[PDB]
Amino acid sequence: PYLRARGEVFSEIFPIDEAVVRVLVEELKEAFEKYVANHKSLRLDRYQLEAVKGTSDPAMLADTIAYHATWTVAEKQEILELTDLEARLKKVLGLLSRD
Amino acid sequence: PYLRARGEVFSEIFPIDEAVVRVLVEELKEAFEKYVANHKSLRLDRYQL
Repeated sequence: PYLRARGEVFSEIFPIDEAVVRVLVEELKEAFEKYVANHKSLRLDRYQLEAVKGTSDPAMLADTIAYHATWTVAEKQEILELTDLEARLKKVLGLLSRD
Repeated sequence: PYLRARGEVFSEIFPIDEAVVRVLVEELKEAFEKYVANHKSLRLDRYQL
C-alpha cells in the first residue's frame, strides 16, 4: 500500500437491441419500484437512479439498481465483470425477485 | 496439391414473381425478429440488416 494500477480505458457494454433491453429495464424498474415501496428494510429513493439520465446505458442503470439493494457485494463485483447487458438486468431482477 | 476443381453444372433456379420471394423474406425476417425478441445474452444490432 498504497495500491496503484495501470488501468485501462472505459470498458463498457453498449446499449444493443434496444427493444428487449428497454423492456427488461422496465421490468427491472418495476421490480425495483416494488422493492422500494415494499421492502421497508431499505426505503431508498430514486435519487441515485433517476438522478442520472444523460447516460441512459442500461448497464449503468443495472449497476445502479443493484447498488440500491443490499444483497452481497460480491455479486455486484461479478455483475461489474459481466459482458452481457441483460444478464446484468436479469441478475438484478432475479435478486430483486428473491428479495 | 495444388488445389484445382472443375465446375460441371451451374444449377441456379431463379423463381418467377420475385415479390413472393420477398414476402417469404419478410416472413423469415419476422421470425428472426421474434427469435431476437427473447434474448438476454444474444442481443445484436439487427437493424443494420
